[PDB]
Amino acid sequence: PPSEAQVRQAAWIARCVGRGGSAPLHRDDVSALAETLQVKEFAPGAVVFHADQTADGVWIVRHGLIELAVGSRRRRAVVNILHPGDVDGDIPLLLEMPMVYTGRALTQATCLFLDRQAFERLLATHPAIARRWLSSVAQRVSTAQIRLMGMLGRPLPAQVAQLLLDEAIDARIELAQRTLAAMLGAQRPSINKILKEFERDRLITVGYAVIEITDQHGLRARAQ
Ligand SMILES: [Cl-]
Repeated sequence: PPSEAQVRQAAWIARCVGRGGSAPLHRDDVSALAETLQVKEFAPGAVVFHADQTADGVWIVRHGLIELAVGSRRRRAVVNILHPGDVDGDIPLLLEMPMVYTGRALTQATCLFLDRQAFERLLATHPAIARRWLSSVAQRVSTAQIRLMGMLGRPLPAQVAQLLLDEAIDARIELAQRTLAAMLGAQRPSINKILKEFERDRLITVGYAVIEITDQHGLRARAQ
């Protein structure tokens, strides 16, 4: 199974994925680039890109969900989920680093692919796209850095509160408790105890696979 450190590392690297306002390409530009971007379709379970391999280029999700995970297929830990509009591959390429997690289609999915040659050509010939990419990279890694900074030295319950608030999409968190624990350098039983307490105080609801935030203001106060 992947070590806690491998899971922690992959999960925080996966928090630098481009999304919404932070995405490196404007939607208008993704459209204009149709003859450069390759359309790639994935059945559920199919690999988009492998861990420990150099990025073949930049991936953009057009529809479906891509799971990001570490560990062998059997002992898999999911560290993040890419939604439509999300972009990955570009920061590792800029760091000259291999991917540290595997992306697998969760649902049927379609991804646009910008190969590394096309990427280099694009930045070299379209200064406006390059300039936006620069602000995007800065925004994405700085946002991750700010989340980490804010949790240092804080008691574990406050860290879990903050992590939940930051992870939430439409007030829902669908990550495993083992992964949440690894992100905080903690053990699953510790996270579970804190989640039970938050549940008793009516801050969250913990279903089978999902945590829902039921009182955001109350949870913010626990984050300190
Ligand atoms: Cl996998």
